Amino acid sequence: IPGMPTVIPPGLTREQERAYIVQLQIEDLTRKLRTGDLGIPPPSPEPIYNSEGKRLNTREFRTRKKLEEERHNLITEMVALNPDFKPPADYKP
Repeated sequence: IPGMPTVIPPGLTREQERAYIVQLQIEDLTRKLRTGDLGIPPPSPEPIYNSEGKRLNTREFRTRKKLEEERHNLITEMVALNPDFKPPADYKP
């Protein structure tokens, strides 16, 4: 079983159709940042530390940094796609 598909609702225009999927991904990236331990497994670069020997780059750190980046780019894409869309307060164009 390949898994559950993502379904774009019918009757939408082409623009609204790209908007839907981008908006659905934004909500999805936000949900991951707001919930769950991202330290969990989904590759491993050289470790990096502060002055106390505490590791700075972990799965949890790199992943979160990565999702935050992706969410930011998506929000940027949405703005180009939807002039009437207003980015969240935390957004910084």
